[PDB]
Amino acid sequence: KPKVLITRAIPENGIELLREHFEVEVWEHEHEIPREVLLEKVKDVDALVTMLSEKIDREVFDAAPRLRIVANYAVGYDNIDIEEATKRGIYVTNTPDVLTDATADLAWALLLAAARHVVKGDKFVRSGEWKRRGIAWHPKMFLGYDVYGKTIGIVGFGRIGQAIAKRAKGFGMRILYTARSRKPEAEKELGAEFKPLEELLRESDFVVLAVPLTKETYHMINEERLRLMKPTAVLVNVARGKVVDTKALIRALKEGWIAAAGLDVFEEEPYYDEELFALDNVVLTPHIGSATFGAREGMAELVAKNLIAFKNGEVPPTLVNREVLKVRRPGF
Amino acid sequence: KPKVLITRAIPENGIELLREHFEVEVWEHEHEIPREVLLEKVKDVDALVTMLSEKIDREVFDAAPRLRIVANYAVGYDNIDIEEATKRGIYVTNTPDVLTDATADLAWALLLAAARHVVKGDKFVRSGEWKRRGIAWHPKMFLGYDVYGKTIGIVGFGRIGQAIAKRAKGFGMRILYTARSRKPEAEKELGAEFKPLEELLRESDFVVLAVPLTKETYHMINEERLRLMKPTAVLVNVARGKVVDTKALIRALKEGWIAAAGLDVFEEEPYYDEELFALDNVVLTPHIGSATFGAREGMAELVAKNLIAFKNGEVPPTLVNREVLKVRRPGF
Ligand SMILES: NC(=O)c1ccc[n+]([C@@H]2O[C@H](COP(=O)([O-])OP(=O)(O)OC[C@H]3O[C@@H](n4cnc5c(N)ncnc54)[C@H](OP(=O)(O)O)[C@@H]3O)[C@@H](O)[C@H]2O)c1
Ligand SMILES: NC(=O)c1ccc[n+]([C@@H]2O[C@H](COP(=O)([O-])OP(=O)(O)OC[C@H]3O[C@@H](n4cnc5c(N)ncnc54)[C@H](OP(=O)(O)O)[C@@H]3O)[C@@H](O)[C@H]2O)c1
Repeated sequence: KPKVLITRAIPENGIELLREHFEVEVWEHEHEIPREVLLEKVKDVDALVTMLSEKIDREVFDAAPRLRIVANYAVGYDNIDIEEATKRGIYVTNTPDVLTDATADLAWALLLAAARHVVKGDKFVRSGEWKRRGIAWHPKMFLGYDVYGKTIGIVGFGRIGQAIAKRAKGFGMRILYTARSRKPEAEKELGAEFKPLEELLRESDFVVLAVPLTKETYHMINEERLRLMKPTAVLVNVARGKVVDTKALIRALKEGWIAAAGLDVFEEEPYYDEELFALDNVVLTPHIGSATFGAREGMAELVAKNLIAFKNGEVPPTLVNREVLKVRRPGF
Repeated sequence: KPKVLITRAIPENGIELLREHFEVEVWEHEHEIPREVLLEKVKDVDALVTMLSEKIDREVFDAAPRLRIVANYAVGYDNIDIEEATKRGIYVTNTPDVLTDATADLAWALLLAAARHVVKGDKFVRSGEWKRRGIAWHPKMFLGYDVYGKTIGIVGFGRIGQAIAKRAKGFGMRILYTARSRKPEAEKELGAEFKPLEELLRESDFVVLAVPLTKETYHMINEERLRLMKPTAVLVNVARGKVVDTKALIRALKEGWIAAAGLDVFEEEPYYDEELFALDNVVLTPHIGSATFGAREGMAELVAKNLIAFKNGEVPPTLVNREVLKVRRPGF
C-alpha cells in the first residue's frame, strides 16, 4: 500500500479520501515543515502532497528514491523543478479551476478596496478619528477612483485572468489583456482586446497581474513599466510577489507614479517592510487569493483524485508535465 | 438678482455656474454649518443648496420668508420636510443618476471586503503580525465566502439597486430584488427575480440595502429579519443607517446570526460604538458612497441646473415634490 506524505493539514475531505488508498502521514503543525524534517520524511514515500512553501528540487528528489508523483496543493508550480521531475519519470500535478473564482473574487476585492480607500476609511471610523474630528460628511472627503466604465488591463489571460475579465464585464469596462499568445475565442466571448504589455500599461486605469512566476515574468513590473502606468492607475497583484520589483513599487507609490496598489503576494513571505506598510495607498492581504471554504475543499478533493488516478494506472487529470508520459507509464 | 446660500464647499463647477445667475454665499469651513448660524443666514435667501447634514424643517422655513427652492446636494432627501415645503410652494430638488455608479461601486467594495476579510487581513500584514508569526501560507488561513455564482438579494431596486445588479451579473449571481413595485424591464434586462422581503432574506447569500429612509424603511432590518438571514450571509448597507437596527445587527454579528457586514452609513454620524468597532466581521466606511470626483462634480452641475431652470421659470429637471407645481408656478 503506497505511502504519501502531506506537508500541511489540508481539508479533511482530501485526507480521508487518500486514507482509503494510501498510508498517509500528515505534517500536523501550523508552521511550514522544516527543510531538514522534509528531507528526512521523504526518504520512505511513494507520493507527496506539497504546498507552495516546499521547494521540491534535485535535493528532495535525491532524498526520496521511491517518489513517483508530487501533487501540488496549488495551481502555481514554480516551487517544483518540473524538468528534473520529468527526467526522473516523476509526475507533477496541480489544482487548476477549483480555485479560479476564489482568486478572481479576491483580485476584485483588492481592486475596489484600493480604488475607494476601504482600508483607510475603516481605520478612520474604527479608531474614532471620524468622531473626534466632529465632521459627518464633506464633499471632498475620501475621494477615490471610478471603476465602472473604465479600462482594465489583465496581465496573463488564462483561467484566472479570464475570470477577472468576466467580472469586469459586470462593471461595463473596456478589457485589455496580454499573454504569450492571442486568445481569439476569449476575445469574442469577453470583448477583450490583445495588447503588448507596454501599451496595456499606458492605457489601463486598473492593471491586474495573473501570470505564473517564470524566468520571463520575474520583475516584469519594474521601474520602467511602473513609469508607463497612469498616475491615476491602480495595480493589483494576485500572481506571485516576484513578478513585481518591490523596491520600484515602493518608489512608485510614495512618489505618485501610480495611485495605489492591492497586493496579495510578496517576494518573501511572510513579509514585513516598514516603508511600504507606512503608505495609505497600499492595501495588503496575506496570500489569501484561494482562501474560500469551497476552493480549499475542491483543492483537497483534486489532489486526492490525482494520486488515486495515478495509483490506478491512469493519467492524472491535472498533470502538469505531460512529457513525463513518454518517460514512464503511470502507476506505482 | 436672487440670493443663494450653499451650505458646503461643493465642487467649483457648480458654484461658478450659480455665480452667473445668483448672488452666492458659500459656507467654506471644514465643520458643518452650525444650526444657529444656518437659521440666521437663511433669513435673506431666495434659494438654498443643502447637504444631508442640514435639517430643512418647519423651523427653517419659518426663518426664511423669501425661500422658494431647496436643492439637496444628495439623491436622498430624508433631511427635508417635503410635505411642509409643498404646502408653502417651495420646490425641492435632488441629485439622482450622477452618483449611481460611484455608490454601486462602493457597495461592491464593501461586499467583497467583508466576504474575504480584506480589512482584517491588511491589519494582520501591516502590523507585522504575519511576519512575526512566521507562517507564510496555510490551507485554513483567513477562509472567506465565495461570491461568484451565489445569490444576491437587493433591497430597493431603483437606480442604485439596479446598478448593483448589473455588477452582480459579472459575478454570475442569481439576482433577487424587492421594491414597492415590480420592475419588469429590469427583470428582463438584468435577469432579476422579484421576491417578498422575507423570502429574499431567507434565500440570499449577500443582502444589499439601497432604499431611501422613510417611516416604512426605518429599522426594517431588525432582529426578526436578521434571524431569517442565513448564518453565512453578508449584509451591506449603502442606504441610510436608520434602515438597520444597529443594536440588533451587533447581536447578529457577535452571535453568528449572520457572517459579516459592510457599512457605509450609520444611525448617528459621525459614528462611534466600542462594541461594533471591536468586531472583526464588520467593515466600515465613513459615508463615502458617492465619493469620486466625477460623482461629486456631476452633483454640483445638477444642483446648479435645477436652480437656474427655476430662475428661468422652468420646471426643475430633478424636482422631487411635483405636487408643488399646482401650488406655485416656478420662478422668483
Ligand atoms: N494569490 C493567490 O492565492 C493565487 C492563487 C492561485 C494562483 N495564483 C497565481 O496565478 C497564476 C495563474 O493561474 P491560472 O490558473 O490563471 O494559470 P494559467 O491558466 O496557466 O494562466 C496563466 C496565463 O499567464 C500567461 N503568461 C505566462 N507567461 C507570460 C508572459 N511572460 N507574459 C504574459 N503572459 C504570460 C499565460 O499565457 P499563455 O496562455 O499565452 O501561455 C496564461 O494565459 C498561478 O501560476 C499562480 O502563480 C495565485
Ligand atoms: N451611501 C451613500 O453615500 C449613498 C449615496 C447615494 C444614495 N444613498 C441612498 O440610497 C437611496 C436610494 O437611491 P436611488 O437613487 O436608488 O433611489 P430610487 O431610484 O428612488 O430607488 C429606491 C428603491 O427603494 C425602493 N423602496 C422604497 N421603499 C421600500 C420599502 N419599504 N421596501 C422595499 N423597497 C422600498 C423603491 O421602490 P419603488 O421603485 O417601487 O419606488 C425603489 O426601488 C437614497 O434614497 C439614499 O438614502 C446613499
